[PDB]
Amino acid sequence: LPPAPRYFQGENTAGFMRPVRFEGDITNLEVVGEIPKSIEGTFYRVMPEPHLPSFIPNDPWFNGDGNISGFYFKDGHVDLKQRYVRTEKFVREAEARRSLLGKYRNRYTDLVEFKIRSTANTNIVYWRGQLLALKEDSPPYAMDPETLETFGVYDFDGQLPSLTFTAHPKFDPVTREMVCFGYEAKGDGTRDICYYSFGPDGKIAETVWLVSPVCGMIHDFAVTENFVIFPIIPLVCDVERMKQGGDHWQWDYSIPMYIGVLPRRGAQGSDVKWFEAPHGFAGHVANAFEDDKGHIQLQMAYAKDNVFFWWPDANGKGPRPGEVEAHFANFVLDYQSDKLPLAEPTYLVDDDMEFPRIDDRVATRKHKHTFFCIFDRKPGVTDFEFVMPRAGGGAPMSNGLAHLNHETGDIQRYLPGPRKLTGECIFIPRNSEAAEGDGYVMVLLANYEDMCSELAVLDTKDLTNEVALIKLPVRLRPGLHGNWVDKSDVDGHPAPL
Amino acid sequence: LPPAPRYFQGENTAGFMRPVRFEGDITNLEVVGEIPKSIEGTFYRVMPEPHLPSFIPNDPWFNGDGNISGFYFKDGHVDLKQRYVRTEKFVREAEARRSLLGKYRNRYTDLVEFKIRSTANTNIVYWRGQLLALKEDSPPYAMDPETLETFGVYDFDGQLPSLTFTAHPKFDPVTREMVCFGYEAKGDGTRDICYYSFGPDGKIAETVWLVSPVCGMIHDFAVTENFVIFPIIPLVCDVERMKQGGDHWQWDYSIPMYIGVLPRRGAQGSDVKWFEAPHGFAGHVANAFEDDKGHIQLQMAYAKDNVFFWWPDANGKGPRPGEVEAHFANFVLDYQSDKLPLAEPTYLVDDDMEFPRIDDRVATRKHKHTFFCIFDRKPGVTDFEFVMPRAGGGAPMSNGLAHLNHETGDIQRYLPGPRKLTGECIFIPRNSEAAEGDGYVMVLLANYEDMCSELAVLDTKDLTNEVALIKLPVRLRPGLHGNWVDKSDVDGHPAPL
Ligand SMILES: [Cl-]
Ligand SMILES: [Cl-]
Ligand SMILES: [Fe+2]
Ligand SMILES: [Fe+2]
Repeated sequence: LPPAPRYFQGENTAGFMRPVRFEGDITNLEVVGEIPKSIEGTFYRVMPEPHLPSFIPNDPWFNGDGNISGFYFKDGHVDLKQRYVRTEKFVREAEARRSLLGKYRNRYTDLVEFKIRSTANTNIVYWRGQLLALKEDSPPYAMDPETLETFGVYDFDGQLPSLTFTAHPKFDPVTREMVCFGYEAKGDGTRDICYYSFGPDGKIAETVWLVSPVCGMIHDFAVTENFVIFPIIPLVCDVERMKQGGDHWQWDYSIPMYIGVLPRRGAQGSDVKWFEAPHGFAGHVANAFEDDKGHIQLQMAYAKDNVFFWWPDANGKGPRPGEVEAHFANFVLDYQSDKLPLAEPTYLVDDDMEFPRIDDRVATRKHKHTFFCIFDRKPGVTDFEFVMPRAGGGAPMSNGLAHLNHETGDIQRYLPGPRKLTGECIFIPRNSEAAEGDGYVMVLLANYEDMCSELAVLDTKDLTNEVALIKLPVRLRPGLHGNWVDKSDVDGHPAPL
Repeated sequence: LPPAPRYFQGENTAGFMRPVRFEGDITNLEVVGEIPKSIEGTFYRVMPEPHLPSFIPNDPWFNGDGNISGFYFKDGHVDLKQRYVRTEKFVREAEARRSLLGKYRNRYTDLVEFKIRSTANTNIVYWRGQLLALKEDSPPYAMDPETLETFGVYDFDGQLPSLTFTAHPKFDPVTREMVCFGYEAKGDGTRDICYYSFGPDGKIAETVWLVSPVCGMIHDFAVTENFVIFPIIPLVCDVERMKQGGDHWQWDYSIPMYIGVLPRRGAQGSDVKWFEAPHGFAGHVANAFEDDKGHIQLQMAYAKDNVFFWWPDANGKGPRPGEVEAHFANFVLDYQSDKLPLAEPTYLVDDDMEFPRIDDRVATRKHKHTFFCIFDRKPGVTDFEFVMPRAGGGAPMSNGLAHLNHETGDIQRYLPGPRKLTGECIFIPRNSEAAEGDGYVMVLLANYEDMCSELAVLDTKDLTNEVALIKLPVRLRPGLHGNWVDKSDVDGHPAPL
């Protein structure tokens, strides 16, 4: 077997990216300022965090074992519980005390045969009294929201029709449905998309098999009252490349950014229309809705080049680190149209942005508030000379949050400071009566001065001001997605506006 | 109630002294070099680590909640398990989410009435399949060696005769007895010492009540084949001072360092002889033994002034921080003598030293190896300019270990480096055949460059060289005592030489 390193090496595990790999509890976190005493619930987030040094040099950030953080808030007090998802990979590597899973989404490089290759490291959502730890190459792993115990790989009472479950399911606040899909839904390199939904009682509702024009990465999707929308990142899979030890994903400069539209209910696979947006990178969906004329307004991060630059084209052509900006785009789609090519999108702000969140009380409907990460290169905002030598590599950088009011066009920007960066934020309704986008925003900060993490609590009345700064004495490595589960929501999801 | 602060303030909780307060697991610790594959067992250490900010300003380091670290070694792999002792204080404060216990050893300052005031934060020893978490004002807390679960306050099957159990019991390697005492054994300010022992079957053997000439701190003691020896630190307790909110302990410049000698077996309290050593501070006992003439050779750290300078005399007179040195002293005692005053001791090395360990296979008998902490002010050994601003306050500093061979007089010094400090070391016999003092030394390092802890593994054949450096990604706050439990020892203690 290729030897197992006994300590982490390489930029992807240097400085703030160095794995900590702790599981357990820190109760009564230190607080500067005051956590509003009416906040009650849990902020769950997932980070990739390799449990053992990889035998793959410069293993991408997306290949690290999913470690779940819960921040449990009550009466202005907050406790941290932290635990790794017990994936097949985690358990067998813990047993062997060495890495066994090889390259990102390439089973031909594994040192043993895995049934499930999930790192469960992308998103952590609440569904019918369980957490679901998501990774788009796999079914979910079900976990206990209170103890973070892993129950096991989850197949929805044997109803899961797909080998894959997206990291970005949508929760319809009116129907209480979880709207899902998986791509490569029949295995490596398949063009099968399985679109499926679950009613609030846990019974499968929709199941539609459709076919992607290419085997492309469908990381996120969008749901409106009557449609589901599949934006394809022009990263393309060739299993023959994988069998020779090559990358699962390879950029294709020659294809459009496909945007598939399928009727939400009662459709067959052949009903999908593959619209062709100008070539670019499909970033995260803020939200989509039908306007009065029944046109789909799809609002999402959109870049003009390969954000995942470590997977370039067949000739190694691609951007450098920190070169590609993504912009908050509005695409207009008409399912009735037979024109496949789409206009350039309009842009809602100028900021280099990503990780958009809305008030999920209006998910699939007209939203007028978006909270998102921004990366501002304007001199002074980030002390790059101090931060970059401490930052390591492999993870995106965000040096603020912005709140866009879509009606007034007003933008508020939160800047944690010149030696801090942010993760993805969550939005918390002030209470069950609160107006759209009124309440609290929380975001995890990397503090490069202390080499510690902090959890910032902001009031939407003034995003520029920290109401509380929760001071962790450890690092939480830069992570991916997270969700708020309010104690007042019995099913874990907020009530429709 | 006096308000509970929501974050740590004061020098005692700044820099490397900032509480982390994590409980749980970090498995498969990063290793630079190679842990000898034949090492099998667990290094247990305890640190004071306040779980909640004190309402007492500049609460001394000795008043922090005991947090137990276990380093579990097998086949060159090591895992950390970390858990707080569930003392009455820990449990009630966790319930209230605020500090309730007041000043060090002063119940008159507590915000509620405690039955047991233990922080269980001084030593962690193995006895008949349990850990005992020790604090000299209390009975032990019994814990599970594998899970670090707290069973509860331990009374040895109802046999414990004393309110108090020393942090420094001695394990007789020939008789397999645990030799114990407690001072203030009948409550605050009592001069009662209870000397007691347990046979390897768990049955109490000795129980002798005697009387201290003053109510003085008896932190450590010594055991030989035929004697037990009680060195009294000239810190003296007045309950009337405590009732007004004053300190439990106050230096008395006017008394000798009393050294009581009692026959080990069959004695009455009146059989104690209170020898009078020159005024000074009784530091930790390395070991004591009888020579051929049956005279006690007592080897211990000894200073000429108050090491615990934060508890000065009645007029606030005493040393400044970093002023008092302790030296490795040999006192000679003859139980037969009626001369109470004792000569100045001889000194075995010149180093400012403390935390002496021997090969416990010769405990209570002639030893010829001692391992100890040194503090060397020789320019360059510690980069004080870098370390002091990052160190916080309240804890002693050690910038190396020394191995003294008592036969050859050879000293080897381990220097972890200019920006690292050490805790108390443990000694591990190479195997059950190994000569006295032959095997491995482990010591926890504070790395002020990384603000991380490391666990150094040294071979006694060359103490200057790290065979392995285990790299923790978190801080373990400076702690007190620790012990090795070898997997090859059925009762957790090594076999006699
Ligand atoms: Cl589990
Ligand atoms: Cl417990
Ligand atoms: Fe994502
Ligand atoms: Fe001690």
